[PDB]
Amino acid sequence: GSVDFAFELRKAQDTGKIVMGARKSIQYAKMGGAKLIIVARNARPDIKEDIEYYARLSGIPVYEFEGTSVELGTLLGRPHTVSALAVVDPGESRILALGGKE
Repeated sequence: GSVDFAFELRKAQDTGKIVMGARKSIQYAKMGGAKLIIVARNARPDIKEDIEYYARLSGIPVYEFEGTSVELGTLLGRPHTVSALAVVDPGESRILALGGKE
């Protein structure tokens, strides 16, 4: 009960729509309209700079995951080191609060 990233993220997965991967997420940044896009801090700069820029120009709010892709994969349930995840539809989740306020 303290704007828990994990709770909101799994809740978004349950009562929303979350894209998990890296290249797939870039496509949403390029020409999509995802409410929030999250990228792991320990993700490859090629991936991060590409997504962060593409999303930013599209006006898609990016959030930096406080961890590595391995931890991210473990949290969501992707046993392939998920580099980036797109919170396209958060739903009940207010995870966008972390990546949608400045």
